[PDB]
Amino acid sequence: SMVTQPEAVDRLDPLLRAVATARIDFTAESILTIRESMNQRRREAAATETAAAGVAVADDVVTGEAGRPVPVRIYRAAPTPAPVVVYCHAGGFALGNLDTDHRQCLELARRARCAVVSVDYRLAPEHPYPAALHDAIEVLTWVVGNATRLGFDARRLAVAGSSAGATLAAGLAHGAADGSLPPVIFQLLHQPVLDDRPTASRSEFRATPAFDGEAASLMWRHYLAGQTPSPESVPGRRGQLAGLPATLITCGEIDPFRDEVLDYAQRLLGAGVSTELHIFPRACHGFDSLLPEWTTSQRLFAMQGHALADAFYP
Repeated sequence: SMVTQPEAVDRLDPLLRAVATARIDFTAESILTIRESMNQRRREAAATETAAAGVAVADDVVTGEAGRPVPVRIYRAAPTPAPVVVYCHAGGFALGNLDTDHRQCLELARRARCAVVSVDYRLAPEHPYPAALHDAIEVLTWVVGNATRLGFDARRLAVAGSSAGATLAAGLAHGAADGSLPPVIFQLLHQPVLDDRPTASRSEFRATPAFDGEAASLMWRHYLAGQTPSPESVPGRRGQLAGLPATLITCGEIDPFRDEVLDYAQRLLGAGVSTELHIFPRACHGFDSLLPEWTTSQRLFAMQGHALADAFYP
């Protein structure tokens, strides 16, 4: 009841305030209930979105050695061979599927003139770290290994994500930098989850609408499942950032993840990584999902499109 009532709503744009009316509950029991309602709503909305965008969409599977595939959704908005982004959706490692960030994927493909391969990674708490990261790696390897047949330019591979999906994208970026994975020329990290260690903004925004600091604590617990955090599970704990791909990193200011975003951006810059950073005013976590037509959400999409397009078409 009162626990669900959100804090800091006065600090949000009135248009966003009208829809950001509830805190999330990120307990395991609540996660099950959210999956059902969120997935039903997003399935319904995704078809309308595809009809409007004019971006070709195809669902496929990357089937693994052990006999179950990782599903993918492939978005194509450029002729073969197209530069390609491997994308991981939001959802705090516990929620979502190919419909969750469908709008974001459509916007990236169209505006950056590229292909996007969105990863339907396995979810916590049932499949904690490193399951989703393994799935993302599997998809990235498949994208590159099959680039000719799929119509991709493997020399122009970017990684991208939102929130917990950006955590996974940052893992792919690290694998490319350390030579464990094929080269990656750009990473796009929208409102990324980066650090299990508490920050001032996590405490300040303990109870903001949509996502908050209390949920962030539960999120890390479900994902780690008792494993000790390390730079491999927690990108913000990586000491040396030199050699990571050029980065676009973005976040709303009324967001528990804001400070870890700022810390990470300063460290990327300090390490000599070319970094574009934006903090969007009067916006909470998930602003572009809550109100995708809002001028601020549109400015985010346009910014992302230009960042990728400049990387892909210098």
